[PDB]
Amino acid sequence: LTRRQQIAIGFVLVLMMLLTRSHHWASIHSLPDASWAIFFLLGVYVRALWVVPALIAASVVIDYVAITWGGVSDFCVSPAYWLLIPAYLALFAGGRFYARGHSLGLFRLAGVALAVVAVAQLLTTGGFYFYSGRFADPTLAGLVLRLEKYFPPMLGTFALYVGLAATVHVALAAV
Ligand code: B12
Ligand SMILES: CCCCCCCCCO[C@@H]1O[C@H](CO)[C@@H](O)[C@H](O)[C@H]1O
Ligand SMILES: CCCCCCCCCO[C@@H]1O[C@H](CO)[C@@H](O)[C@H](O)[C@H]1O
Ligand SMILES: CCCCCCCCCO[C@@H]1O[C@H](CO)[C@@H](O)[C@H](O)[C@H]1O
Ligand SMILES: CCCCCCCCCO[C@@H]1O[C@H](CO)[C@@H](O)[C@H](O)[C@H]1O
Ligand SMILES: CCCCCCCCCO[C@@H]1O[C@H](CO)[C@@H](O)[C@H](O)[C@H]1O
Repeated sequence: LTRRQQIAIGFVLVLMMLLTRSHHWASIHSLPDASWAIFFLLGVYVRALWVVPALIAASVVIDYVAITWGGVSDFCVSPAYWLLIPAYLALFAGGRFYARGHSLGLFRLAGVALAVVAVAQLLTTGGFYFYSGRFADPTLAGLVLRLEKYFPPMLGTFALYVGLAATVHVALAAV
């Protein structure tokens, strides 16, 4: 890939974040947050390590703007916010791990996705419940009710985007 193709890819990833990080799952009007799939897909495909911290930086300034200027609720922003970072890293590591084996991969992909997203969900949903300070008496039961509610739609968002990456790749492979 030329420098130009790299810049193009870079901008399309930042733009995707820009356009989707205000929706955790799909609505009639809007695309859901591509962020979790992106970090996973960076794990799968992109060797350069520096891209991950760069794309984290982008996510953070995007959230700040969305809320400061874009009129988006700041409900979700709290001391627990930084727990996004280990979730992003877990997803990236997930994609690295999936690429290591099977260097056919599909039923293996599903199992890897479910596990790696579950780690991200614990860190984020669990981080928020336990450390946002918006919950006076957080319990294990309470944690699990919330994982049960949020995991399916956020997993579906992830599978939407990773699904498409897969079908793009298999296509391009033929081509
Ligand atoms: C709603 C929401 C939003 C809304 C804004 C808030 C709002 N509109 O109230 C939107 C979509 C705008 C939003 C945006 C963001 N969000 Co938000 N958001 C959520 C969500 C889905 C719920 C908030 C919540 O927990 N409220 C607290 C109460 C109301 O809900 P609860 O604790 O679960 O309890 C109630 C429900 O379970 C309800 N209930 C029980 N059963 C049932 C059944 C039904 C049918 C219903 C409807 C309700 C219901 O009753 C309970 C009352 O005790 C959570 C999901 C999650 N927790 O994983 C993320 C979450 C809080 N958001 C998060 C983040 C980070 C963001 C962003 C800052 C960036 C991002 N995309 O990651 C952006 C904003 C910046 C930007 N735009 O660029 C993270 C926080 C991560 C962390 N702290 O480490 C979370 C935890 C998502 C995640 N798993 O990553 N978000
Ligand atoms: C939003 C704008 C996007 C900017 C993208 C252009 C810069 C690309 C840098 O190249 C990357 O540098 C790695 C460093 O380790 C190398 O391994 C490898 O050459 C490549 O992956
Ligand atoms: C959302 C992240 C998107 C990044 C896509 C650009 C990186 C290009 C990937 O190059 C190589 O391509 C082969 C087939 O495409 C892969 O098998 C290989 O593992 C990968 O390293
Ligand atoms: C701010 C985020 C920037 C993200 C931009 C990612 C650019 C893609 C990385 O470069 C390319 O990666 C392929 C797989 O590693 C290599 O096949 C190719 O030779 C290399 O040039
Ligand atoms: C059930 C999921 C558990 C997640 C593991 C908790 C990590 C350590 C707890 O410290 C947390 O560290 C974050 C950054 O270091 C801060 O954002 C947060 O305020 C702080 O309390
Ligand atoms: C039966 C398997 C063992 C469950 C693990 C023990 C922790 C407490 C369980 O939390 C509860 O789990 C229910 C399903 O088990 C959910 O429907 C409910 O919303 C949730 O709050």
